[PDB]
Amino acid sequence: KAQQEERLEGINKQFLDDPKYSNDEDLPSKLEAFKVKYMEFDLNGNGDIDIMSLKRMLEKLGVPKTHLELKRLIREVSSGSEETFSYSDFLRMMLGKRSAILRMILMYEEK
Ligand SMILES: [Ca+2]
Repeated sequence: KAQQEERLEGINKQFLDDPKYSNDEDLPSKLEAFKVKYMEFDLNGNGDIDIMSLKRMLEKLGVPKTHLELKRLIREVSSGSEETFSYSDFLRMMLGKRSAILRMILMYEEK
């Protein structure tokens, strides 16, 4: 919805002021594209990907992980609980070295 998107945009703006990313000339464009994609996931009423949803996706992609294993994984990359993969967690994971820009083709789907 519109509110869900403004929230993510709010987080993007948050990231557009964070120094650890000011050095990326594509950050603005990346954030818009990651926002769109994130909007496609099965999110909870709080706008996050809960661990159960994450487990389902990883199993469907052929890379199964146990509940505990994902908690342990999420805990190390998240700023929130080990039971949620938030949009910001999503961003921190995806962003970084401009060479990581190539990873974005994983989202590409021909129309
Ligand atoms: Ca979390």
